[PDB]
Amino acid sequence: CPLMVKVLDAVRGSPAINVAVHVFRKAADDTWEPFASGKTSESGELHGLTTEEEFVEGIYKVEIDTKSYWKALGISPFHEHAEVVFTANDSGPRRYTIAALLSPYSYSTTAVVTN
Amino acid sequence: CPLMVKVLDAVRGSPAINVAVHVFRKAADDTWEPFASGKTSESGELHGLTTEEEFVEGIYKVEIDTKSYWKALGISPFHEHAEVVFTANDSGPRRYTIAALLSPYSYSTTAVVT
Amino acid sequence: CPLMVKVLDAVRGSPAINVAVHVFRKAADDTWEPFASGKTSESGELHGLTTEEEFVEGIYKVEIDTKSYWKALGISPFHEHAEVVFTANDSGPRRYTIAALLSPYSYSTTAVVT
Amino acid sequence: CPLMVKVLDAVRGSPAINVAVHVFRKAADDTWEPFASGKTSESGELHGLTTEEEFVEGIYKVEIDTKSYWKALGISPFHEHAEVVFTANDSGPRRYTIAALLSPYSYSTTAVVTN
Ligand SMILES: Oc1c(Cl)cc(-c2ccc(Cl)c(Cl)c2Cl)cc1Cl
Ligand SMILES: Oc1c(Cl)cc(-c2ccc(Cl)c(Cl)c2Cl)cc1Cl
Repeated sequence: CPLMVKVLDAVRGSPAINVAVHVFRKAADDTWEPFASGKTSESGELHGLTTEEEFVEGIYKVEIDTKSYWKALGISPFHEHAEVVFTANDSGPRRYTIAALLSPYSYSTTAVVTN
Repeated sequence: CPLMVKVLDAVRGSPAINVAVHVFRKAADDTWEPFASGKTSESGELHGLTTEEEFVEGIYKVEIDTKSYWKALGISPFHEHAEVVFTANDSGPRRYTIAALLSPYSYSTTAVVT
Repeated sequence: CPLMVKVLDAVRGSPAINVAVHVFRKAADDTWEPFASGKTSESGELHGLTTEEEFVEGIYKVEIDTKSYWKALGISPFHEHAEVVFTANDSGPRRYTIAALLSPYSYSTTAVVT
Repeated sequence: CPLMVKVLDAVRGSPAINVAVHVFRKAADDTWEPFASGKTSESGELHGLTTEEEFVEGIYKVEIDTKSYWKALGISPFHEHAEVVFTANDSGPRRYTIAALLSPYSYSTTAVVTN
């Protein structure tokens, strides 16, 4: 599992459950093509987005649909979504964990990259 | 000044200076049009991006070129850039401050709307 | 102004106003002595805590009463307060800005030393 | 396992390994008494600090020795340590995960609290 997303809710002190996540890969022309998508589980995690074989070198965008999340909670948040754009696997296969911490007007994102 | 950006460096404990910032507005056809751009100053701030007249309701993207910033410091960064996408909503008089706190493998962004 | 505190509210996207802040210096015998205190202003800032003459090298603790802040907003917080403990080091002319970004179950603090 | 600590390094994009963590409990007089201590593992996690039986209601302070961590890496950091002070178990036993994200001049801490 080379690409994992973990999302926490800083207002409730809990995992952010059912957050939609879309991943895109920058194509040979500089259009973002859809790559994978999913929703966080009860633990706020999203696994199984892709495989080592499919997860080739490139620039990827992970888009976390934070707006829908906060709206469903009755909070009107600032951001449309949180997005994380990174070059992946440019010197060999790595495992990427993209973690995000969400508040209505703020989010933080961190990457843990393992060999 | 309806839109201000402030960028801090969490590694050195200093403003992030000379960081390129590009602002885009979403156009009618799903597409991002250049709207404003600048480089953060010595205090890590960027002002005078736009005016109240010009800054109408819409979806905006603030793109902070964090990669070049870290590269200049000889530190290999994770992100291609930091992006902040938000709807400017205009109901009442509103100043938007977009602040980013930069680390090589992490960033945080917060909006202060006053 | 050698020491400044700024507190932001990540839930409402606003300065955190009227937040009590207490600053302590570590004394000779391992113990924390009151040093300065105040309440953040309408811009979520606290200035004039101390002077250059008084702010000597030492270990300082900045305690931000985040609990009362959230309680006033009817939101149950996790932390008793936020604490920031650092050595003031004085080598060269230095202003310390301590910024805190508050959420009910999380906070971030960063230091800007310029 | 009612109290867990997870520590990440935002400079290296990796878990923060071998970070010393001391936990204190506020005593019947308002002195912090030592409660538990340990070091983060290779995954940046610290488990087994305490048991449900021992982890009674009270105010706890988790102190993360960030200074030693950064010094061992040749970075001179700002903070002496990161500390998280919270009331625990005041309406029944909960499981607490204290997560911290470390940079030389900044850290963030979040709590995930589960039933
Ligand atoms: O800011 C944070 C961010 Cl963005 C993520 C985490 C975090 C907490 C628990 C886990 Cl298990 C992981 Cl992977 C992360 Cl990255 C913790 C903090 Cl304090
Ligand atoms: O995480 C933070 C972020 Cl994203 C921003 C700031 C911050 C520091 C100084 C200033 Cl002047 C401002 Cl407006 C901000 Cl929002 C402080 C922290 Cl701790």
